[PDB]
Order: sequence, then structure tokens, then C-alpha cells
Amino acid sequence: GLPPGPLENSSAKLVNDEAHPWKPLRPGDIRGPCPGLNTLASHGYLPRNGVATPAQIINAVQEGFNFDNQAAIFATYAAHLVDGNLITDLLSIGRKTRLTGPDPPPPASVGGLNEHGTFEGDASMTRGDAFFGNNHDFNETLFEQLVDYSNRFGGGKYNLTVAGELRFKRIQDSIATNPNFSFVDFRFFTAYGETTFPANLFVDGRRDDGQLDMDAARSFFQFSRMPDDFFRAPSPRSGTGVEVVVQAHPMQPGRNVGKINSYTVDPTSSDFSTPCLMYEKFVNITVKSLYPNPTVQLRKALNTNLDFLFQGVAAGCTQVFPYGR
Ligand code: HEM
Ligand SMILES: *[C@@H]1O[C@H](CO)[C@@H](O)[C@H](O)[C@H]1NC(C)=O
Ligand SMILES: *[C@@H]1O[C@H](CO)[C@@H](O)[C@H](O)[C@H]1NC(C)=O
Ligand SMILES: *[C@@H]1O[C@H](CO)[C@@H](O)[C@H](O)[C@H]1NC(C)=O
Ligand SMILES: *[C@@H]1O[C@H](CO)[C@@H](O)[C@H](O)[C@H]1NC(C)=O
Ligand SMILES: *[C@@H]1O[C@H](CO)[C@@H](O)[C@H](O)[C@H]1NC(C)=O
Ligand SMILES: [Cl-]
Ligand SMILES: [Mg+2]
Repeated sequence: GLPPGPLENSSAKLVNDEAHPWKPLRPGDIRGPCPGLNTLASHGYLPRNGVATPAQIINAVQEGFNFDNQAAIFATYAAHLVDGNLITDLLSIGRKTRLTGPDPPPPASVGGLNEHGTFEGDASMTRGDAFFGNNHDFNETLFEQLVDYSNRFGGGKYNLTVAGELRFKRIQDSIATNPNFSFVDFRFFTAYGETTFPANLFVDGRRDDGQLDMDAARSFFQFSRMPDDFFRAPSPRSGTGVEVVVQAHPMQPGRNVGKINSYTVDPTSSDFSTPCLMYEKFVNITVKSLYPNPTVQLRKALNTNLDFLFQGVAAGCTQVFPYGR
């Protein structure tokens, strides 16, 4: 199917409703590193087993949280290109699963959102770096640090000021302890945007005040559960206020170089001054390296999904064509 369009009616409304009750996980149900998608699956906005099509994902993030259409399209097709099965049109929101169907040849992994270094990456707020053994499960110690930062910088609530301080703390902790820490290109962008999402999308839409309480935060981050009577945001949004987060502690993209405390700036990386380069490298390097010489049906599926990806790219960038026109 085609990428869904924007919501026809984007008002705040009850999304924890009779048709979308929270249910616990059944054996085989998949949850991953994204509390948004996890919550949508656990309320039946997505299939409850955590395997979905790109169209299902885009519809769910819009309907359940009022995620904006362009952001939804870019994120979903990016994730699907690197982590999903392009023939079956299925993506796991967590671990690799036989439920996404017969795999393409190596080097494509079809690893789901749990695949480290494609979409998922280091210095997540409530998930540990892959180097430490688990990049997807809720981590209580890290959440308690989020609570502490909310107490210190947000009067007990999570807001953009808290995001700015916590984003930097997690980067500095990974620099100090993860000798494989990578913070370039696609991850450099998503790591900043994601810190705004709890303030923009987990705050009840009747308030929309950017101040997320810790009971709601835990419900989403740990239990994939909307608060009782949760209303979605009152208009479409994703990363608004990311400038506040960056401004708090501006960083350059880089990586540790096989040792702790060796953060080395990467001049080949995109940064916020070159957003089109982030798109071009994602396609020319990341996607192309997974599918260097695709067969007929895969080449077609790649080109279709790459066209959809480009719909999510901000105006002013030129589309690139790794497999011709
Ligand atoms: C539109 C499709 C979406 C996809 C494919 C997606 C995928 C992901 C992935 C792979 C991560 C892991 C990045 C990392 O920390 O390593 C992530 C993080 C995150 N996503 Fe999503 N996401 C989407 C939409 C949303 C929405 C709508 C929300 C909120 C309603 C949300 C909230 C978050 C948050 C808070 C994190 C950071 C978790 C943390 O650092 O502890 N995402 N997302
Ligand atoms: C849009 O949705 C809101 C909340 O569900 C509702 O009050 C309003 O009547 C809707 N608008 C239309 C034109 O149906
Ligand atoms: C280490 O970093 C490289 C990229 O620099 C990545 O491919 C690899 O998966 C990382 N592994 C872990 C466990 O962090
Ligand atoms: C959670 O994160 C902490 C702090 O980085 C880490 O020491 C711990 O091993 C992680 N995992 C669990 C299961 O607590
Ligand atoms: C975060 O909350 C604190 C305490 O209420 C406040 O000083 C700060 O201005 C807030 N920041 C935002 C962006 O709301
Ligand atoms: C991506 O590849 C296209 C040719 O298909 C080229 O014009 C463009 O400059 C490349 N961009 C990067 C960042 O490599
Ligand atoms: Cl929209
Ligand atoms: Mg991560």
C-alpha cells in the first residue's frame, strides 16, 4: 500500500478507549526499543504481536499519538528499509523473527528494530547501549536517572530542559564507558529528536504543556501502557523543541575509537547543518550496503520504498537513486 496521508481530523481525543485496551504480552509478542510503537502494539493500534506493515505503523502513530505525517513516513520507511522485509512488507518492532517471512540474502539482516547500528543506537534514555548486552529492554536504573534529571531540571516533570541535560549525560556516560560508542549520521539526528517525544507526545493532549509526569512516563517507557483516560496530542507533531535540547549542550558527530574516552569527531558525518546529506548517506551507503546487487523483485521493492522514504524528506533535498530510475 501507499503511505497513508495526514489525519482528516487531528483534534485531541481519547485514545485509551474501548476499542484499544491495554493487554499484557502473550508468548511470542514482540516489543522493542521504541516506547511509542510498543504502546501502540499493546493497545492494538498495531498488531499485538509487534509485527506490522509500514502503512499500519504510519496509521497507528498518527491515530494513537498524533505523530505528524512527514515524520511518520520518514521514520517508518527508514526503519523498514534497514530492518524490515521488503518482499513481505513486514517489520518487527523488536527482535528478529521468522514472522517477517523468508529472508533476503546477506548482508541484509532483516533484524527488526532491535538491530543495532541501523536505526537503533547508543545513548538511549531508558535502554542500554548494545555493547552492554541489551539495547531494547526497559532499564530501571536508567529510568531512575531520568526521574532524577526530571527532579533536578523539570520540577519533577520531564520537559525540554530535562531532555537537554539528560541527552548530554547519556552521551558523556557512553563516551566514558562504551569503547564502541557511535554517534554519527542517522543516530546523531534521531538521538536528539527522540528526547522531545515524551514532552510532545506522551503529555495528555488536553494539557499539551510539555510537562510529562513520572507516573505517565513509567507507564509508557516500562509497560507500553497509556494512562487511564489518555488523550492524544491536540495537533500533529514530532520533534518540536529539539533546538532547545541541542542548544543546551551542542555536540559534534563522532565515535569512540576502540577505547573509552576517545571521542573523535567524524567530518564525513552529516550534522544539523547538512540534513540532506543525512538522507543521501542513508540511501547511498546504509541501504545500498545491505542490498548491493538485488535481484529483480527486491530491486523493485527497494525502489518503491525509497520513493516513499523521499516523501518524508523535508523540502529542498534532491532524491537519490542507488538502483537507477
Ligand atoms: C513512526 C515510526 C517510529 C519508528 C519506526 C520508531 C523507532 C524507534 C527506534 C528504533 C528507536 C530506538 C532508538 C534508540 O534509542 O536507540 C526509537 C526510540 C524512541 N521512540 Fe520511536 N519510532 C517511531 C515513532 C515514535 C513515536 C510516535 C513515539 C512517541 C509517541 C516514539 C517515541 C520514542 C522514544 C521516546 C524513543 C527513545 C527511547 C529511549 O531513548 O529510551 N517513537 N524509536
Ligand atoms: C473531530 O474530532 C473531535 C474529537 O473526536 C470531534 O469533537 C469533532 O466533532 C470532530 N470533527 C468532525 C468534523 O467530525
Ligand atoms: C560496534 O560499532 C560498530 C560500528 O562502529 C557496529 O557495527 C557494531 O555493531 C557495534 N557493536 C556493539 C555491540 O556496539
Ligand atoms: C541497566 O543500566 C545500568 C546502568 O548503565 C547497567 O549497569 C545495568 O547492567 C543495566 N541492566 C540491568 C538489567 O539493570
Ligand atoms: C522545565 O521545568 C522547569 C521547572 O518547572 C522550568 O524551570 C523550565 O523552564 C521547564 N522547561 C520547559 C521547556 O518547559
Ligand atoms: C548519492 O549517489 C548519487 C548518485 O546516485 C550522487 O549524485 C550523490 O552525490 C550521492 N551522495 C552521497 C552523499 O554520496
Ligand atoms: Cl501530519
Ligand atoms: Mg538505543
